[PDB]
Amino acid sequence: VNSFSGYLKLTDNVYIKNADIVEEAKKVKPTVVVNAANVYLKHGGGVAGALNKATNNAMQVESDDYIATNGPLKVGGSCVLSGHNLAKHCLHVVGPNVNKGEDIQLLKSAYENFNQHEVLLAPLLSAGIFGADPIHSLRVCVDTVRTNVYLAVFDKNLYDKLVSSFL
Ligand SMILES: C[C@]1(Nc2ncnc3[nH]c4cc(F)ccc4c23)C[C@@H](O)C1
Ligand SMILES: [Cl-]
Repeated sequence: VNSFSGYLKLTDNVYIKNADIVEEAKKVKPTVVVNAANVYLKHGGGVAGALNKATNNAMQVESDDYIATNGPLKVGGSCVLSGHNLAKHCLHVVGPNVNKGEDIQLLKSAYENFNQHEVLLAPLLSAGIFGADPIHSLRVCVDTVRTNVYLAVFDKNLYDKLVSSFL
């Protein structure tokens, strides 16, 4: 039993809700919140901009130190950093950005990072400003993640379409 509330159950391990991931993280304080990161951990917009704003820019300060030490992530890769006031940890995961021409096949590799964590609150990778089809992202999530994932979908219209079209 966990503290996530109001989710629709899609499969044995995947759950979905129309919610603002920022507000959901603040309420649940999950062990792991996933960020829709880029390789530079520049949290300017989309989910990343919203999460970083909610940390009062502390996420960005920590991220800049991480990059100065380690260099950029790989597309499809991840790193674990602090969750600040939102979660114990933040798993920064880089899905391919279609608006940059990146290989959509890397979306499966991106979701594989979730399997290193027993339970996660997450957005759909590569959705939103990353330009991929969210219906496809949900399919890859369900077919790749084996740990327990609670997906927050900000847009109500998109949420209803994801549910109604789910096979
Ligand atoms: C992939 C999508 N991104 C989000 N998913 C979950 N929670 C979110 N909160 C946000 C706050 C913001 F200021 C900007 C984007 C998001 C966002 C779902 C769809 O709407 C684009
Ligand atoms: Cl977005």
